[PDB]
Amino acid sequence: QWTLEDFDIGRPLGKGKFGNVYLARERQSKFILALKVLFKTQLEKAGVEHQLRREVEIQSHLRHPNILRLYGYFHDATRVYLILEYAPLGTVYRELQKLSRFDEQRTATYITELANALSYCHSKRVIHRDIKPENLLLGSNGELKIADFGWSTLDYLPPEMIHDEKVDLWSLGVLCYEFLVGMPPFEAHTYQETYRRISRVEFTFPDFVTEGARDLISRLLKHNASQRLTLAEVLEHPWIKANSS
Ligand SMILES: CCCCNC(=O)c1cccc(NC(=O)CCCCCNc2ncnc3[nH]cnc23)c1
Repeated sequence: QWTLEDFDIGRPLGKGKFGNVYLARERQSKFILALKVLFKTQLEKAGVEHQLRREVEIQSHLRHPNILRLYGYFHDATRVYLILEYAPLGTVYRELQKLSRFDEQRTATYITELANALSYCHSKRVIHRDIKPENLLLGSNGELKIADFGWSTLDYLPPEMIHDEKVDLWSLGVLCYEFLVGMPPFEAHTYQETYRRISRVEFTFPDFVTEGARDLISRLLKHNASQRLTLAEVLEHPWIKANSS
């Protein structure tokens, strides 16, 4: 039975779609966490109030080092509060912008962590949609954490979304490419060109992308969703094996 006065509120972490997220301390435990505040009126205007309840119910049963932990949740009358794990090292997107690109070791390790988290949920009959780098947070140990509401931008959508269990495989291909190159593979100057690139699966590798990486990405980025390299096969990939930590 959590209440708002059980928490001391610190700095805002960022503005979002339905509200704000803050650094916070639970008063009894002195534990550092993130409190996500979502306004009910905005959820009602979008018509996602029931969707959020079902989402939060799923996440409350998910316990994996590479999925952001939901410790609990509560409401008052106008706001919905989510008690979330705090990630001290920020987003993977920000890390990518700072370095411009990741090396093979970091890329393979992130993909392994993603595949592990998605495989864990698969055994619990839980599926994920598209994955964005801004929704991947980094813990103190340098481990990636999936932090979104996709448990059940055009640049990250598969051809079928422009769909069921195989969306996340396309996402892994896009992310692996972006981690190594610094930009998503279907990046274009217009919406129409970006749409065409995705639908026709038209992407190219710069010269610095190694053959092992190219093989992994090409097996992932297929129009035929059922023929995409699966989570088990990704973890078993020669390039992943050789480069993951
Ligand atoms: C899909 C729609 C629902 C909602 N999400 C939101 O409305 C929403 C509300 C507030 C913020 C955001 N996201 C953002 O503003 C993304 C920017 C990143 C902020 C840093 N966030 C965190 N840094 C470290 N540890 C954490 N644990 C949980 N979050 C964090 C999103």
